[PDB]
Amino acid sequence: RGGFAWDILGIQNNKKPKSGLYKSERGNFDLDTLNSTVSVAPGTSIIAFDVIEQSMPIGLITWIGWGTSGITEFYINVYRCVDDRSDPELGELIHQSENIAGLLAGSASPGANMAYELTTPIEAVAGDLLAYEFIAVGGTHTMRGRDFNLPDNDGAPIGNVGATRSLSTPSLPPATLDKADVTWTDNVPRVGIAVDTGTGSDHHDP
Amino acid sequence: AVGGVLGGGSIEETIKRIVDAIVSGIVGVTGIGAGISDLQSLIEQISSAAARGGFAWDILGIQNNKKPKSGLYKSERGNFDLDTLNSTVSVAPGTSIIAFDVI
Amino acid sequence: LAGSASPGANMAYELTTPIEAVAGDLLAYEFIAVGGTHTMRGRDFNLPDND
Amino acid sequence: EQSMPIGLITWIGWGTSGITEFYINVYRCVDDRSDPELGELIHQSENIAGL
Repeated sequence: RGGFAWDILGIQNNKKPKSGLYKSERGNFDLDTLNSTVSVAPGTSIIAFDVIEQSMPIGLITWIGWGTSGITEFYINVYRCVDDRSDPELGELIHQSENIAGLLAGSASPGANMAYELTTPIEAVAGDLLAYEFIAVGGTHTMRGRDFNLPDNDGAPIGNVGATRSLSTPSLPPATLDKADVTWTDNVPRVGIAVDTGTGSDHHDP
Repeated sequence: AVGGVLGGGSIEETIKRIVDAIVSGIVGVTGIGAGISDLQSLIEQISSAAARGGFAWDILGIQNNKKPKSGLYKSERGNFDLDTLNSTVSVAPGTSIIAFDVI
Repeated sequence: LAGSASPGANMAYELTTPIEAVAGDLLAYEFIAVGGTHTMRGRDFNLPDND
Repeated sequence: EQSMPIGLITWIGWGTSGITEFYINVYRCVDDRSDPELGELIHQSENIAGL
């Protein structure tokens, strides 16, 4: 019975369509709460926090958006956060993308589904607070999101449901980010994460 | 020639009964003709499944893996998610208000 | 309680001793006040009563 | 999300004129896109019009 209990905890392909149409896609939030939009204007970047509920190899990041014009050197960055408010660091870098500017689509309010396969997966454990960063140069891209009207928090590990950085150097993300060099924010993009494009990749021990 | 123990007529019957009983508890069907190689093999399979039951219980004991959309504190849960908030209700004199939740 | 009337402030209450909630338990949280009208963020559902 | 015996199906709705029959059907879907098939019929209801 313990062996079967451990196998049920290893099902990755049991996530509801409201969270992402792929079998294994999680959201930072679900598609059913979408309300309005956020935009990636050069010299600023939008940061979305999430907590990994179940350990997984993250292999496919996804979002809904529009604005496949003016862009060169679009980048995704991922970093792993400090568990405590009081610490002067916010988090340590885990992933840099290559330039993904060619992957982008969409020209109207319904947007387009778009995706990024990590050329090697990232191992995230249960309870891990990740931060997803979106960066672009030339024009501005747009992402479906939530007008997430909330008060800033003075005690919890993260000050508000996302953040934004006034970044100077889009070609080079810091190895580390501080509590000080980032600003807490309400309007956040939906960020999706999946194991891979297809059914399978549930672990089943021999 | 040596008299047995625990029901065995001989020490050969005693040891065979002990080994056959352990293997019959692991495999579930009562049987005979087990060896000490079965004893090691089948105890290694239980030990592995039991250790995985321990790891399963550890995962079910994580309190600290709730998304910030449910509350910014790493343990917070709540009766609704923050991304479905709309409008308000007022706690006011003479009429208290009740929120239900399931744990 | 939070010293503003803007659209939100974060309020918190540590129990002097925890309460032992159990899986599948159904709990009710009641809120009471005197001398004013505390406004809580919530949801209006437009939901019918179930019998 | 979790294995269960499905036993009761719910909705919130309105409409009670003209309708001579209502049917709910349940299908088990193929776990892939690129094959020709959507899914296999699990369940056909009796006429649900009384509900």
